[PDB]
Amino acid sequence: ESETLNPSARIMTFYPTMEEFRNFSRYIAYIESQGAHRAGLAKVVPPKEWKPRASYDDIDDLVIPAPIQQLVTGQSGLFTQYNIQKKAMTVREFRKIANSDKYCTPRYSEFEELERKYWKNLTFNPPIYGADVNGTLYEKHVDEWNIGRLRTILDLVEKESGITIEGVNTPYLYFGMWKTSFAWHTEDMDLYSINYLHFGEPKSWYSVPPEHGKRLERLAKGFFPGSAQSCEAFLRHKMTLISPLMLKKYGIPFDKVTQEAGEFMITFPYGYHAGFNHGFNCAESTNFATRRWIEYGKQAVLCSCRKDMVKISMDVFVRKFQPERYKLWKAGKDNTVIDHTLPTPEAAEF
Ligand SMILES: O=C(O)C[C@H](C(=O)O)[C@H](O)C(=O)O
Ligand code: NI
Ligand SMILES: [Zn+2]
Repeated sequence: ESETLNPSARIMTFYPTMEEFRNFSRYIAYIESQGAHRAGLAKVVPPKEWKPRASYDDIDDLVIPAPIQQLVTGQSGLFTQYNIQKKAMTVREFRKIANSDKYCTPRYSEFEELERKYWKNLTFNPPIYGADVNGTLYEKHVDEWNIGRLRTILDLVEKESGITIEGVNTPYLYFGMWKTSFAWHTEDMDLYSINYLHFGEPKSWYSVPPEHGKRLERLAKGFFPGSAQSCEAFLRHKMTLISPLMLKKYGIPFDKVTQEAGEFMITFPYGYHAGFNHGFNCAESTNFATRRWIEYGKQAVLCSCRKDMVKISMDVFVRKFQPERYKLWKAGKDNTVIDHTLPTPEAAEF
């Protein structure tokens, strides 16, 4: 029944009306009822009515505390990205560096051309990424799809323990320029993410279906054996870049999509994704959960080498939503197997 919908696990695009846009968890349950999650990634275009902020002229003086210079080493479609932290700078400062002739977007015809240039010049002229900036660009009273307060069950983490994990249950802002990259990864604890591109040049995405995620890992282990030996989940370091031709070459299924200013992307539990920014832009993101995520959370394979320290205690979730399995789970005898094609239970309404 669920296998029926989006059997090609292709990236789907949604155009919710305002009535649908109002309830966040509801619409997530909906797009999953349509099989959107099978691609690991979905685009959601909000109603033209809606805007999260009246004007982005207010922000040239906002500080980016920890700009990141992205050095990329590799060849033949395989790369490792090293971060070099630069001194703080303002949005105005960043935009100036971004739009400069040294760092700006090259001229091109079709998207495929910008993409080939990206994979050709990835290792040259290392760009700067205004990344992991704590903050939101939502106006205080915007009640729809507010990344600052989506009100999903991920809230049980702060609610129960007071713990906040930056960018995960709090928002992050990402200022990009041409050729700035995000490496292949799933979210921490294999959560969902929501990504809103406030303004600027597009952000292009690659994605691998969760049902084929393990195959991408096998490949990654094979190409980076030293990293594989030192960490059980080295892709969580977010340093590993792998071109579409390489995936194609080794039969890893994947899809592409380009995100325009004013568009949302949703990534789904155990959805590997990666991509790059086209030029100067600004994106806001955080993680979130649904009931379906819980099993992913329980089974998430985490970074063992301490480079990624994000760890959420699953105990509250299993107690509250899997009471019949708590004893079993707590005693390590819970061998539930995950079906990546099933939608979250909240979609029973649909
Ligand atoms: O850019 C990154 O380093 C992570 C990325 C982002 O937040 O832009 C993430 O893929 C996501 O959107 O969930
Ligand atoms: Ni991500
Ligand atoms: Zn690690």
